[PDB]
Amino acid sequence: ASVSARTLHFGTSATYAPYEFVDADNKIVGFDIDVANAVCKEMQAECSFTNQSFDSLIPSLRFKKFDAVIAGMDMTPKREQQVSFSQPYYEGLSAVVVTRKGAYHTFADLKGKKVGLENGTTHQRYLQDKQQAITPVAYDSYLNAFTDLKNNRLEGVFGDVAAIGKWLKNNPDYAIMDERASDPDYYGKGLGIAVRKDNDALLQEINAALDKVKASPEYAQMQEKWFT
Amino acid sequence: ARTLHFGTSATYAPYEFVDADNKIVGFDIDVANAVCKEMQAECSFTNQSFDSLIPSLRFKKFDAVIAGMDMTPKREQQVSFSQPYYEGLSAVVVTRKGAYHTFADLKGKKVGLENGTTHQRYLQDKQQAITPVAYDSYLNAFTDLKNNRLEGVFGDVAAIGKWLKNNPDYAIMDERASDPDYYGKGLGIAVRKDNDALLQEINAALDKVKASPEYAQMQEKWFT
Ligand SMILES: NC(=[NH2+])NCCC[C@H](N)C(=O)O
Ligand SMILES: NC(=[NH2+])NCCC[C@H](N)C(=O)O
Ligand SMILES: [Zn+2]
Ligand SMILES: [Zn+2]
Ligand SMILES: [Zn+2]
Ligand SMILES: [Zn+2]
Ligand SMILES: [Zn+2]
Ligand SMILES: [Zn+2]
Repeated sequence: ASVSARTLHFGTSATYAPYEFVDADNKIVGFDIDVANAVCKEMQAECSFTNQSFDSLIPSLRFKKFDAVIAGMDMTPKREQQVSFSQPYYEGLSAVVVTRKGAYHTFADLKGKKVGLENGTTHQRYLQDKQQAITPVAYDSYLNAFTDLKNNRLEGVFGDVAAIGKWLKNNPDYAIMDERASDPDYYGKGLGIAVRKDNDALLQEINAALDKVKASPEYAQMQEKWFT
Repeated sequence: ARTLHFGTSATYAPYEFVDADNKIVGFDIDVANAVCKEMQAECSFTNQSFDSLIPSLRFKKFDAVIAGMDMTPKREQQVSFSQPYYEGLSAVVVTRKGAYHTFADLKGKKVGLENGTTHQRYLQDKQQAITPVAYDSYLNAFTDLKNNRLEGVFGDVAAIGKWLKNNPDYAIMDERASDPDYYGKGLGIAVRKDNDALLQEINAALDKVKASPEYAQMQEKWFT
């Protein structure tokens, strides 16, 4: 007596092209969206997305506001204490600073300067722990961070290379800084889909679906589309 | 520190084949090597006919098998498979260009394939008016086709497509087979049923490999 296909409710933060972002007609799109839709199709489910701040996603997941989270989210040990992750669906990569082109080369060069980043991220934890001479400025959206960079309120913005690279396409006055951050205490954990801790049946359905999606020519094409 | 011994059948470009330097190469070779790297293991290959791989795996001749092998129900009774590492796709016949259009047109004719394959079982069960000619090796089947001893060779679209690139007198037949009862299961790495510790390591390795940009590049190398 069901009157619709099962619907899997995903939480995300659509501030982060090419992983997830909002297009011209206010629709959520990106690599993660294509992945989640493909997973839902394998599960014979419809997909629903809720867009909210990145730092609120794990808490809302735990509060049962949605079934799963996909948001370019590294499977860190800290997050693994709070949620259950799927198998990695994509690799965790190196973090970069974007600054005015030629203005900074290294983290040392940023001594005493303001660098914007997102609340709740690997990037925030890395800068706070390992680059204490730099002032981290927390935002609930990389979009506000970029605005503040362009208005000279910040000297840099620190995030995933794909996201920064994407932003740079429309901002040639800026450049990825030479020194990158790769510390494996912070970086290199794969991207995962998160579910609540006591939700193994759903998690294993998601894993079984990812096994299939990741073996598909379409999944190679998703990477080609979003990461080239 | 460790070696993983794979059994394969290097008769099936681009999955696995012998190149002009007498070395075994291909998509499956790259995948198995990547799996071995994640497991911090050396990679070793044994080359033998496709229909002997599973009996040999059970006999403990090697640890695993990778050979563009579909994960069929009949095989799962005999061995354990990893998660899929590539999709099982459509099967096609190659013939002299324009000579045949449908399986119906091949009535009472000889069509080559490897023994023990999905393609064999589909022909025998679904195209009984066609004579199956079972080979140990696709290489020999192709040779017979060029020598007019067969009317067609029946196999996976990538392998047939790859052979075609150097044989322009031939063509993929109009009617293709993708019957879900024989095709579409997905390719697996096979291990022995009582070797679940090894199976779990390979699955954990594949989880990482399949999440990698390198694995997308592998497909772009071998399938485009
Ligand atoms: N949708 C987003 N805003 N994602 C931000 C992710 C940043 C980084 N990859 C992390 O795991 O913390
Ligand atoms: N290495 C080979 N000769 N592989 C043949 C595979 C043919 C077919 N995909 C099967 O599973 O039966
Ligand atoms: Zn729900
Ligand atoms: Zn749109
Ligand atoms: Zn917040
Ligand atoms: Zn798994
Ligand atoms: Zn061995
Ligand atoms: Zn034989």
